[PDB]
This record gives sequence, structure tokens and C-alpha cells, in this order.
Amino acid sequence: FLDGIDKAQEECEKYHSNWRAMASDFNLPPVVAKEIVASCDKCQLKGEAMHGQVD
Ligand SMILES: [Cd+2]
Repeated sequence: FLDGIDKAQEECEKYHSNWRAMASDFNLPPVVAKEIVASCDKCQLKGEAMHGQVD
């Protein structure tokens, strides 16, 4: 667990949902990369939700 992880949160928007690219830049295992997404409130839900075009 590296503190620099806090800096990654600031650029989380820059990497968007591409956690794989962020892991390569910080060289961290999917555990921390997925967790950073798991903490962001915007990337927590995938796409929108149950609201969309459905018939
Ligand atoms: Cd985010």
C-alpha cells in the first residue's frame, strides 16, 4: 500500500475506468487499482444504472 495512491486518486478522472493503465503507471497489483475505483464515487457504478432504453 503506497501513499502515492492518494495522488492516483487525483488523476483517476484522467484514467477514467481504465484501471489497467493506471496500474501500469503506478506498477500496483489489480488489488489497489480496483480499490481506487471502488473508492471513487463516480466510477463506483458502471455506466448509468437501470435507467435506459429497455423494451
Ligand atoms: Cd474516478
